[PDB]
Amino acid sequence: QAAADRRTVEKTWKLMDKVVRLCQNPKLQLKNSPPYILDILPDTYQHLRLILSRYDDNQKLAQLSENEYFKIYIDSLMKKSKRAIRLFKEGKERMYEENSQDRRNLTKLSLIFSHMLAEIKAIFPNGQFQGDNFRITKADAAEFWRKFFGDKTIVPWKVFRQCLHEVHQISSGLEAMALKSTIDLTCNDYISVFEFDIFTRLFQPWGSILRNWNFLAVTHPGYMAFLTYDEVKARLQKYSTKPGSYIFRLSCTRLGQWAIGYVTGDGNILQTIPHNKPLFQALIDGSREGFYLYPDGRSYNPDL
Ligand SMILES: COc1ccc2c(c1CC(=O)O)Oc1c(ccc(OC)c1CC(=O)N1[C@H](c3cc([N+](=O)[O-])cc(OC)c3OCC(=O)O)N(C)C(=O)[C@@H]1C)C2(C)C
Ligand SMILES: [Ca+2]
Ligand SMILES: [Mg+2]
Repeated sequence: QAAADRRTVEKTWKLMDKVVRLCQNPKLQLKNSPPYILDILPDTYQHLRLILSRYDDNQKLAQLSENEYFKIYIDSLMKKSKRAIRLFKEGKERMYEENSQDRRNLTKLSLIFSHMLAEIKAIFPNGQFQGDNFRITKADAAEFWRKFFGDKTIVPWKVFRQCLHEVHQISSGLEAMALKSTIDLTCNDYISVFEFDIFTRLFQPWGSILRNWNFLAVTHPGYMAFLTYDEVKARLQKYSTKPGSYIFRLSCTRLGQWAIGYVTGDGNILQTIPHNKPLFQALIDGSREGFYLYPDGRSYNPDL
């Protein structure tokens, strides 16, 4: 990666501006709903400008431009922006078909940008690098990170996987790639300490984390990945005559937290945020109470 000096950061700004203009095409009919690329990219520009304002002399800019996380961040922001641009150039009119694979790929990129914004705000809070001081929520997960990586803010996927393998083995390439897509929110082949904190919060406890991840995010019909509150209500409408139908999902606005949606006996659709217990225990309890019976409306309800 190149040094993340001012010129390189400004080059990234110009690419992000082109993505914004591409996404303002009136034929796109883009809905103001998270992740909303037309808010995320300006917000990213604003936070990057804040960072530069905190590193406002030659020696400070030197430190910033050679910070390993920041160099990787800017390189990855530039690559995803070029990808977005290329998507429009190759998609042509297919970009305006709402359910085309091209538009689906735009939605994927909008999610990636949303995650990248959350990451940079977590690592440079108020524009100052704090990655070496980042506090991992789960103490046992924190001990793994510190043992193998110390105060590092970011690690290549290959290195991360090799260390994780020492604690939880992974033999399947399919499993490894699925795990990478869960952990590596920014899809840049690096695991940040922020991405590690989100993963270990969601799939706690740490001692069984691969089992928990498999049970919830791999082999569970109820798992819907990232959805908005409105999208949960809309998807569960078709199950409104099957009380006990339920799904669980992630919020791109509040990373690291699960939400559940279910159909009541009356046919109403309710949503709830489980607290102070791992999701799989909240599903166990909700099933034994008769609320969570049919994940995605299906008749097979996994048991843990
Ligand atoms: C993984 O997801 C999480 C995780 C944590 C939170 C979440 C969400 C929802 C999201 O991110 O999707 O959300 C908020 C939170 C803190 C503040 C906050 O905003 C200022 C919210 C947003 C909120 O409460 N919503 C309520 C809403 C949403 C849900 N539900 O998604 O499960 C349940 C609700 O109550 C049971 C609820 O409140 C409406 C009501 O009670 O009638 N309704 C309608 C809305 O339209 C929004 C979405 C916390 C608590 C930190
Ligand atoms: Ca990443
Ligand atoms: Mg803003």
